[PDB]
Amino acid sequence: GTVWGALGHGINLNIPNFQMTDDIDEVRWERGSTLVAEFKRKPFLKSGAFEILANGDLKIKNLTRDDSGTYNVTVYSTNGTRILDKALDLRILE
Amino acid sequence: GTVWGALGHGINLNIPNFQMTDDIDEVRWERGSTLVAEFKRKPFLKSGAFEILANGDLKIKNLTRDDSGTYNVTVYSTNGTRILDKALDLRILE
Repeated sequence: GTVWGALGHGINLNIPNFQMTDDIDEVRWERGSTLVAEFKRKPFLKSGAFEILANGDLKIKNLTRDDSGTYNVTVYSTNGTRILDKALDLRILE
Repeated sequence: GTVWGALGHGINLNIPNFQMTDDIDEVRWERGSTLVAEFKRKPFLKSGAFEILANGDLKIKNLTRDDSGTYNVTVYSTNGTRILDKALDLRILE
């Protein structure tokens, strides 16, 4: 579809034939290679072997030798400021 | 510094000296170049000239010539299933 805007004015690009519900995890808007806006309710998780807790802690379900190594955590405040950055060396008893 | 895990057991990597408050936008866990987990409350927005509405529509606040072109929208359901993928051709009258 084609949408018309005009200089100096604002505009809302409406998602064609769609209704927002709770069964929606993400809405992504891109313009070519540019990511313009993105909404994502559930956290990103590499796999089910992991889960991020309420407090922000990382839970690893079943440890294997592959899980050892250095993990980096970064925390950003509501305004985007990087308030924390720590490296956590996870070693595994075998 | 280092946390110890045991083969076959699970573990919570605790963020060093930190308590979760409402002033936290993002918590990111990485392992090398791998993104392990990520939580982000606020949407991603290229700039203040944009905002994503509740329904998922894209609001471009002030239209300029450089805002015209094709915008691709992609919506995913809760289980990551791509439920929609449209493209709007935004043309701007000068």
